[PDB]
Amino acid sequence: VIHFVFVHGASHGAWCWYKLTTLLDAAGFKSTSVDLTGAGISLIDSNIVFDSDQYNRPLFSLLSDLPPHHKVILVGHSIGGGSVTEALCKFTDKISMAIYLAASMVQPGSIWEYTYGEGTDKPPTGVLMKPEFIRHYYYSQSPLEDVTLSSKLLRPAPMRAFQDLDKLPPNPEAEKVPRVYIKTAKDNLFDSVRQDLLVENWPPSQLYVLEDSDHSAFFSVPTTLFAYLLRAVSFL
Amino acid sequence: VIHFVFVHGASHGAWCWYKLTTLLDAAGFKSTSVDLTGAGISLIDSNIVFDSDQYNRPLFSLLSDLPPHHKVILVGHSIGGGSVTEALCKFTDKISMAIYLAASMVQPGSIWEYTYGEGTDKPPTGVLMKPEFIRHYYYSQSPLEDVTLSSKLLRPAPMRAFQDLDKLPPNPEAEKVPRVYIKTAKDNLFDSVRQDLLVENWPPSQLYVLEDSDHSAFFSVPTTLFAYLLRAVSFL
Amino acid sequence: VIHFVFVHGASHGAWCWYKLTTLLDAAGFKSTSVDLTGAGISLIDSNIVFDSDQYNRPLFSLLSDLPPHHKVILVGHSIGGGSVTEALCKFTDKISMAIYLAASMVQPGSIWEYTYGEGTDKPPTGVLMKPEFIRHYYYSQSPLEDVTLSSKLLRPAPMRAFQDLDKLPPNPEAEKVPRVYIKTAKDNLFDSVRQDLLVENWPPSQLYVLEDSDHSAFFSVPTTLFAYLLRAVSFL
Amino acid sequence: VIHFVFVHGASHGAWCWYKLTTLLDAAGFKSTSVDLTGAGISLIDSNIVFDSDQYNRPLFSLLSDLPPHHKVILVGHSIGGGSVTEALCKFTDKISMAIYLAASMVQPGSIWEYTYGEGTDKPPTGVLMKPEFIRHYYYSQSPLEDVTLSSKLLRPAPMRAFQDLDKLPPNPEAEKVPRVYIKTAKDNLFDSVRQDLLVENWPPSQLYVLEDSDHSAFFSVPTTLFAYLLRAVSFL
Repeated sequence: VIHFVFVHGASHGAWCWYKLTTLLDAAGFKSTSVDLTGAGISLIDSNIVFDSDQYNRPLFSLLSDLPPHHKVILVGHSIGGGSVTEALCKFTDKISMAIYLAASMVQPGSIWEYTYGEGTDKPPTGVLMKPEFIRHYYYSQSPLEDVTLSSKLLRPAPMRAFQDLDKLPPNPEAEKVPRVYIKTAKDNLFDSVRQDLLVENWPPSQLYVLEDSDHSAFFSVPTTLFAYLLRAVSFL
Repeated sequence: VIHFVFVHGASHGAWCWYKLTTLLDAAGFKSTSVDLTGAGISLIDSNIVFDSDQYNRPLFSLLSDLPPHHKVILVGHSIGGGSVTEALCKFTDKISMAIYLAASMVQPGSIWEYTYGEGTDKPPTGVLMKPEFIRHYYYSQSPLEDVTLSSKLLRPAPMRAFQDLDKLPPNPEAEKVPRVYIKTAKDNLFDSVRQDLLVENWPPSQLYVLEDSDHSAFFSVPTTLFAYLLRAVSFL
Repeated sequence: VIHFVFVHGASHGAWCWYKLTTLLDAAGFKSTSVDLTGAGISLIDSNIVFDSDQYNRPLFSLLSDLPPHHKVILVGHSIGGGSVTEALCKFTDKISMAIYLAASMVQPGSIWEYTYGEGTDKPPTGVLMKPEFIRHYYYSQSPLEDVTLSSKLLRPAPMRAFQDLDKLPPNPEAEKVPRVYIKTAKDNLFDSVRQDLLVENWPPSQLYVLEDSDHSAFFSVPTTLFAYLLRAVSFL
Repeated sequence: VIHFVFVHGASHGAWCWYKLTTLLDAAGFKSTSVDLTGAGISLIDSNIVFDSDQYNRPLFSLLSDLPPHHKVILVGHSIGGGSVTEALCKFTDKISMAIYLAASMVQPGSIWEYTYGEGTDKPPTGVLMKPEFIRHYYYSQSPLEDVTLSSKLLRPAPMRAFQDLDKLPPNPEAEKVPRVYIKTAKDNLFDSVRQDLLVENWPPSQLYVLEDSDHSAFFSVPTTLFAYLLRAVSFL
C-alpha cells in the first residue's frame, strides 16, 4: 500500500489537504497530513517557534516512527518544500518519491501583518497575510467557501524558523530519490518565473503543469491534482 | 445590514460554518464565526478551561464591542446553544434573534476519549469522540471530505466548562427575544425526540425541520439551512 | 409554493440548469427546466425550426397548461432572454417576475459552424460554436467536467427562429411585471458594455453582478447565483 | 497514446461519462464517448430503432474509421456490455482491451414506462424507467444534481434492438483479448450476486470491486473508477 505524507506551507495546516486526501483514500491510498509546529491545531504558538528542527518536529517524528521496511511519498506545498527536502536528507531510506507542489525545491548544497513576540526592537516572530489580500494571493482561482474556511484557520507563520530551512550540505544519497515538481500556472504568490527557476536549477524526474491552478491547487483544482499524483505514482 | 453570529458546538470551531456563511455573504448578510476558548485555532488548551465564562469569552467579548445601536442574530449548534442562551441573558439588548440549530435550548430558570490534565485520579478535563465513530455520529449525511476536514480540526472539548452551562436564573427580558429552533431529522447523536422535547418545554417563535440533515447541518444540507435562515429573517 | 421556469440559451438545453435547480429544490422551491424545440433531447432537428413560435412551443405550452391562479418566475439565459420577453408579452397574468441572466432583455417596441439543411445558396438553418472555442467563450470560469459535459450535449441552434425574437409591439401590461438583470462580469462572449446598455435602455427592478461568472453562471458560480435568485424572490 | 472508448447503457448517452473522461484527460489519455442510435443527442427516435446493428452503428462506424494500426480500450456500462462484446468480435484487431462496468459480459457461444410506436396490439417500441424510481435504482449513491441532470437526459431505450445483442457464434480470436470486469457493490439494479455469476461463467483477466458504487459508478465514485482504470491500463 502506497503512503502519502502531506506537508503544508506557511500559515496553513493539515486541514488544507481535505479535498485531496479524501480522493486518494477512495483510490485505496493511505495519506497522512501533518500539522507542523504552530500550524493547524498545534497547541504551540508559532511566535515561540524559532527553530527549523522545532517547526519540522511533527514531520520528523512521523518519519522516525515508520516500521523498518515502510516507505512514503512526501508531498510539500510552497515553503513546505523546504521541510520536504530537509526530511529527504534525514530519512532518505524511507522516502520513495518527493513531490514539490508549487514548492521550494532547492538542491542540498545550494500587505503582511507582523507579530513581535519579543518586542518591537527585535525582528518579528510571526507573519500573516492581511485578510483583505488572502483571496488574490492564495485562493484566486478557488471556491469562495474555501476562502471563508481559510480565513478561520490561517495562523501566523514562524518567521524565525524559515531562516534555517534549506541550509543543507550536499547529499549524494538524496539525489537518487526521484523528485516530481508540479507547477501552478495562475499562481499570484509564487510567480511562474520563480517556479521555472527552481526546476532549471535542479531538474526533477517528472514535471506537471496545472494550467488552471492558483497557489492553492488543493482547493482550486483538486481532481486534476489528484490525477497527476496517481500518474506520478504509476512511475513508482 | 443584518449581522449573524455563529457559535459552534463541542470539539468544533468557527471553521465548521464555512459553507453556510459564504452563502449568506452572497445574500447580503454579514456573518461572524467565533472560536470559543480551546476550540478552532484558539491558542489556549481546552484542558485548562474549567469554567463556562472562560469558554465563552470570545463570544462575550464580541457582543460587548458592538456599537450602541447594533444588534445581531445568534445561531448556536449543539452544546453551543448553551453559550447562546447565556449570551442571550448577559447581552439581551444586543440580540435581535437567537437561533438553535439542533442545539440545547433551555429556558433560564430550569466511543469517547478522555483527557486527564489533572492526573488520572481527578475527573477528566477534556473529551473527544474517537476517530472511528465521527462519521456515523457527527457526519452521517455529510460529504466525506468534510469528515476528513473535521478529523484534522476536532479538538478535545472542555468537559468541566459544560457542567456550568444553562444554570441561569429566570430572565423575563430574555424571554422577549424571538427564538427559532431548527431540528435535524437524521441526527445520530442528538436524537429527534429529545429535540422535540426541548421545543415543547420552551416553545420558540418558529420551528423548522431539516428532513435530510445529520448532526452537522452546515456540511450535510448547507443550502437548505441557508434557505431556512432567510425565512426566519423575513420575520425580523 | 414559488415556481421557477428555466429557459436556456442558444445550443443548450434543460440539462444546463442541473446544478441550480438541485439547490432550489432543496430550498423548497419548485423548478421546471424546458427543452426548447431542437434543443436538449428534443426529437426535432433544429435545422427545421424556422419559427419563433415553433422554437418556443415547449415553453408556451407549459405556460398555457398552468392552473388559473398559479404564477411562475421566468429565468432566461443568453438568447433565451428573448423568449422570456416574448412569453412576458403573451402570458403576463402568469408571470410574477422575469429574470434575465446574461440574457437579451429588450423592451417590447424596440468561429461558428453553420449547417445548410436547405443547400449552400439558401441562408443557413443551424449555427453551432466550434469545439475548440466553447471553453473560452462559454465556460471560461467553469469546471472542466462541465465543458466535457457540454461538448456531448450542445446542438446547433435554429438561426431562422432567432430573427423573429424581440420583434414585439409595445406592451404596457408587461411593463408592470418586475424584472431583474444579472450581469456576468467575466463573460468572454457577452461583453460588459453590451450588458450595461441593455440595463441603461430598459432599467430593471433589480441589478445583480456576479463578479466571478463567465457566460455560464449556472456552471461556474451556481451557489452564488442560487443566492441571488432567492434575494430577487425576497422582493415579490 | 492510449485511447478509451466509452459505451453507455440503456437510456443513457455519452453525457453520463462526463466526470470520468475529464479525469482520464488529466492522466493524459484520449477518450471518446459515443451516443448509440436513439440515445443522448441522436436525432433518431429510438422507437424506430428495431435493429441491433442500427443501434450499434455510431460505435461500429467509429471503430471502422480507426487508422490501420490504432487500437482502443472498450469500456461498456450495463447493457452496453453487449455492444462491447459484439464490437469485440467484429473488430477484434482494433481492440487492445474490453472493460465491463456493471455490464453484461457473455461469452460468444452462449416500474418501467413503455411506448407503443406501432399501436397497443404490437409489442412496445420503447422502454424508460419511471421518474420516481431513477434515484433508487440508477443513482442510489450519486449526487442529487446528477439525478437532476439524468432526469432531463434519459431517453426511452429501443427494446427491439436489445433482443439481438450478444447472439454471437464462438470467437477464439476474441478470447485472446484481455477483459476486465468492474463490479458495483451497492447496485440496486444489477444485484451483487448476478454480477459474480458473469465472472464465474466467463473469467476475466482482472476483477475490480467498487465497494461504494451504485449502478452509476461514473456519477457516484468517479475518482475510484478512474483509479481502477489506471490499474487496468497498467496491465498494458
